[PDB]
Amino acid sequence: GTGQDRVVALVDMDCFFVQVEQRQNPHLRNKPCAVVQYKSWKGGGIIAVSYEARAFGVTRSMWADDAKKLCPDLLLAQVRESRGKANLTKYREASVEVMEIMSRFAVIERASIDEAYVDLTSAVQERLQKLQGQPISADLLPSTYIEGLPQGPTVQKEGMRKQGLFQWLDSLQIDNLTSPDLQLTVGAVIVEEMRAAIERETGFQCSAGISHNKVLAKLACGLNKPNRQTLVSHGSVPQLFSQMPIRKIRSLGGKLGASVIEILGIEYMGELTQFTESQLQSHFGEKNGSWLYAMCRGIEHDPVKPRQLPKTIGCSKNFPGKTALATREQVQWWLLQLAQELEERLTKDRNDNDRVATQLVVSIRVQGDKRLSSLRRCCALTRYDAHKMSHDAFTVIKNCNTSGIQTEWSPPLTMLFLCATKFSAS
DNA sequence: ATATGACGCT
DNA sequence: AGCGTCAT
Ligand SMILES: Nc1ccn([C@H]2C[C@H](O)[C@@H](COP(=O)(O)NP(=O)(O)OP(=O)(O)O)O2)c(=O)n1
Ligand SMILES: [Mg+2]
Ligand SMILES: [Mg+2]
Ligand code: NA
Ligand code: NA
Repeated sequence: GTGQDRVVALVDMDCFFVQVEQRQNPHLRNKPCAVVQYKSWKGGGIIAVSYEARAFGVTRSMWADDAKKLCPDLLLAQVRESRGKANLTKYREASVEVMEIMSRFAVIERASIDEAYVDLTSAVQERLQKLQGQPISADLLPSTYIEGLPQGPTVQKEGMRKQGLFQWLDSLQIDNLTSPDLQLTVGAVIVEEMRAAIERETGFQCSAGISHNKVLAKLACGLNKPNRQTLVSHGSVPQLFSQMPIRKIRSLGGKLGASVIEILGIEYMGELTQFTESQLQSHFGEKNGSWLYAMCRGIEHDPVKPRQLPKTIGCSKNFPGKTALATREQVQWWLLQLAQELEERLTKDRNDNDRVATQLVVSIRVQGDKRLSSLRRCCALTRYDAHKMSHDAFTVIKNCNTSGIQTEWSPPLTMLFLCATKFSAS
């Protein structure tokens, strides 16, 4: 097919953790500010950056002391620390605020703490029927960009936006209820309403992409951040993809996308069209090969999954450098700190969402291993009891200690991770 | 010494 | 089941 069957939107909050802190603390609003984790080592690690601070070159992962060199007036909000660890509860609860608003408009797939996909196909059909072929006024799309427009025969971005939108709407054929471009346009009208409700009811601004599938919706979202939304039509794909680096497409940002560029000797998504589906399958596998063949034409069939809640609840802490855990008592104490946070999050989850986790995953990283995880083990999660969860976690990992002195722990542990999974309705 | 969470591979 | 990949 032509991959125009659905209307799919991705809504992503703008500098989300910063907005959460700026709502709470109005003295941070409209200023270069960032959210920082910990403090002692180089001022802490930055994990979110306001757009005023991005202009100075402040970025994620940057040390706060280094960010202050680029932006001396940078304001910092620190992530909460509980039981010796970062605690992200404030941001999870703000995320729930947003997701429950989005859910009023259509079923959502929670894709991260700050973004969800929406399938608007049904909602579009209903608005199209409630409207009666009445044209769509530009006033209904006050923050929408039409990628690829304006085009053809002034110098301010808002003026450009309106010129593109006018061109788009002037060419739209509303007599055809099945026109994909009309469907996208109605989808964008709905997303305007959804974004307005989010801002009114939470104070948070967001951006969105509207297209026919997840990949295009995600790409569109980022094209005019912040506080704007972008419609990427099927027709816009050839020009858009002709200069689009492969690594910008969701799932091609790692080794697979590197192999595509390396093996095929290309750089842009549109260059993939010159290969047969079998060719791509030969290099990258049947699944990936078929996916790439469709995707480079703007076609992708990954459905918006109805999932509003995370399906796992985890707690993790790294122990870098000299802080690596080297004694049994140290491992036990931190496993308990993690287990205690997990217990309170699990208890809250059960009351909120009428479900219980049944499996506990335990993962550690050993000193020197660059892998995210060095070993993973599981056991039953029978009761929401921190001491039992930490005791069981130690049982399943205690043989990894290659030390003739049992009071010590070698090799030193550089990460502990506890994750509750396999939820069942309760 | 750049805390999570979903899904793929075997 | 346990590890690998990619994401935010
Ligand atoms: N690698 C990352 C990316 C994001 N996050 C957190 C902080 C972000 O505010 C929040 C949302 O991630 P994000 O959407 O990728 N970036 P953010 O919303 O901060 O700025 P935008 O570029 O979306 O406007 O997740 C993180 O902790 N580690
Ligand atoms: Mg965001
Ligand atoms: Mg995001
Ligand atoms: Na509830
Ligand atoms: Na990402």
